[PDB]
Amino acid sequence: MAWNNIVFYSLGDVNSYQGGNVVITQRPQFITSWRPGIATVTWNQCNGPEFADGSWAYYREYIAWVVFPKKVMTKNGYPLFIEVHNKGSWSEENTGDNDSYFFLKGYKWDQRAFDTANLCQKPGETTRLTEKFDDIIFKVALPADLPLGDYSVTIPYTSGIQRHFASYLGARFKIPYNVAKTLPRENEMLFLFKNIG
Ligand SMILES: COc1ccc(O[C@@H]2O[C@H](CO)[C@H](O[C@H]3O[C@H](CO)[C@H](O)[C@H](O)[C@H]3O)[C@H](O)[C@H]2O)cc1
Repeated sequence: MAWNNIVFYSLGDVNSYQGGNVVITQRPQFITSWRPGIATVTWNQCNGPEFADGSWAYYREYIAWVVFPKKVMTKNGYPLFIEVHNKGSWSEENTGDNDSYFFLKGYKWDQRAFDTANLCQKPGETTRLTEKFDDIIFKVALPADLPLGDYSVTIPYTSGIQRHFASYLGARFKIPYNVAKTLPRENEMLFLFKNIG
């Protein structure tokens, strides 16, 4: 019987961007950099073997994801609008979604392999991801009615790699956008600024 195992390895690190003194007519800008490191399984869908013992062939399809909010609320209830300025080589998909950007990079497909492998790691299991992907540059638009004062806004987002192992050549699977949208947002960028006059 044909099988497909798909596992999402999630990266999770914290960083900050200090925007300094800002006026509502200006657009602060920050860069989201892909940070190789320890990833945690946060989702899977499997109906195949859990381990490949090196004696039989399977096929690999890997797709990196970044799911980033289009709007983030301040603690006092004002929207900050996140706008993509430079997506690099990323594929920007499902553009009609009102709440989140979906950036994908499918970099391996239809690759036959016999290497021993953990084909269906469980949520909570970890592994090192050494792959590097392109930066994404964002700009922020502040609402003109934003009250003056100090702002600290946590911008949570998801980044990670979907690994799909299959028993057959030509296998394709993309995590549904409605599932990707709700994957845990384990990365955080803390955006600090002061709205002045
Ligand atoms: C055998 O003929 C092929 C024609 C075109 C192909 O396209 C490649 O498919 C890959 C499948 O994993 C991968 O596409 C995935 O990722 C894209 C984002 O980078 C996008 O989301 C696609 O919808 C997704 O399927 C490569 O990027 C394509 O160039 C493969 C074989």
